Amino acid sequence: GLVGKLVTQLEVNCDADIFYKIVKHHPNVIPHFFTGVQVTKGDGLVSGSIKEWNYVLEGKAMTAVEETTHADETRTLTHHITEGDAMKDYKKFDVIVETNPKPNGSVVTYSIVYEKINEDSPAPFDYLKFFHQNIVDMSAHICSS
Amino acid sequence: GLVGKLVTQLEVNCDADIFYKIVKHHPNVIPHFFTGVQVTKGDGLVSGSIKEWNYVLEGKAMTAVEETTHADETRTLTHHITEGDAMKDYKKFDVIVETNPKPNGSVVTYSIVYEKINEDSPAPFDYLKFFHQNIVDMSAHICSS
Ligand SMILES: COc1ccc(Cc2nccc3cc(OC)c(OC)cc23)cc1OC
Ligand SMILES: COc1ccc(Cc2nccc3cc(OC)c(OC)cc23)cc1OC
Repeated sequence: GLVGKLVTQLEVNCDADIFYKIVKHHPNVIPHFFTGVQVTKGDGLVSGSIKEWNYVLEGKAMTAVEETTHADETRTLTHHITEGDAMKDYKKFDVIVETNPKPNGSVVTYSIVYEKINEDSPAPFDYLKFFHQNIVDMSAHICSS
Repeated sequence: GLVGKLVTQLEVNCDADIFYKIVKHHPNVIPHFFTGVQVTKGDGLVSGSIKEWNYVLEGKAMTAVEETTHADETRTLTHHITEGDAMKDYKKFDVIVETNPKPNGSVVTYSIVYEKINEDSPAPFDYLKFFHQNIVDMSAHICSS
């Protein structure tokens, strides 16, 4: 089992497009900072970012290089990791965030698409829980009106 | 975030229908046993089961009552938990296993569909990892020919 995908999906009581705009532009207790740049398309408007993150996951300090892009039409954010501690375990590591209206608020889906270096590599449950708790935190700071 | 779904999806080098038949009818190192019954449809043939499991998850002994059904046409197995330790955290807890051919072997998807009792409940990452490791183990004991 070298290629796979982990997903956390959560219902949120918020219009999909509004929630997407919140996620696209947004905890201090988790140690983290980044340096990097913004990327533009051609009309001079920012379309994404390339960031080098320094962070602490489950007590351990790590770095990652991440390129973020977005698709407003499908309310999708994509984080493509090119370098860093996670690349000791994964040949490929991408995080896709989608927000959609409930067929019925919204459903938010975080998917971690991965390919392991070898069979001794773990699947990224640590990252799934980290992103899940981050999105639960953010969502509990949002309310109607 | 009270209603959600966790997923682990893995690629396997096996025909979908064959892999489904293997999963449908299949580690001793994990402490577990069950008692219970088989369920029939009307032609007298077994269509499912109702089992009371006794097991140890992350060192802790637990019980669960599980009703399993299957859909051969869609290669889907469904495990519906009605009682047990997990129901201290979840109002609803269902595990859905799907096997499909790669649009290209197969893709196996384990989904845990849950509703928490309250916001203090955890999301079932412990169960996701347990089912993931179980399916990785099983799949590493299967080879071509
Ligand atoms: C190795 O995997 C990653 C590691 C760090 C990041 C950085 C990152 N991207 C998006 C949202 C984030 C949100 C975070 O919490 C505020 C955070 O702290 C480490 C990092 C975040 C992304 C990663 O994949 C998207
Ligand atoms: C609380 O959640 C559950 C707890 C136990 C089970 C029992 C079960 N069902 C299917 C496959 C299993 C496979 C297991 O490993 C061999 C196992 O050991 C506890 C239990 C299994 C299912 C559960 O949900 C499907």
